[PDB]
Amino acid sequence: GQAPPGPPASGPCADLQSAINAVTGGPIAFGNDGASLIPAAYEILNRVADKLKACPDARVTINGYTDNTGSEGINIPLSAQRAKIVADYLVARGVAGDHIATVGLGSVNPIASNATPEGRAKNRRVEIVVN
Repeated sequence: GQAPPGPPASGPCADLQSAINAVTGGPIAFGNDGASLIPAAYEILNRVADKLKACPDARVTINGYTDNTGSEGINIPLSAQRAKIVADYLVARGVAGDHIATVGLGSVNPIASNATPEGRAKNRRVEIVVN
């Protein structure tokens, strides 16, 4: 396997966000059972957790998003849950879940056409930003 990161000397990260967005290449898409992320996302997420381990002084915010198709009062708890799924998975990689924040915004800002299930699938995403 891989060995734990060597001891730092200077600052660990100037801005871990640049490492996270580079690894993710985008937001986290969901699908399959719906309450699960895409199989390819886990692969990317494992790579994200790696960076978190490489930067234990960093806190991450996992904000969940969904489309405005369902009820907003229902969308919010959902978005938060999907966000938690990601947070949980990171913990399983050794990442401190206490330094991981989960936010559910429901349907606040769509990015794709709701007229299509395809675009709707983009409106429902999870994003990881460094706090």
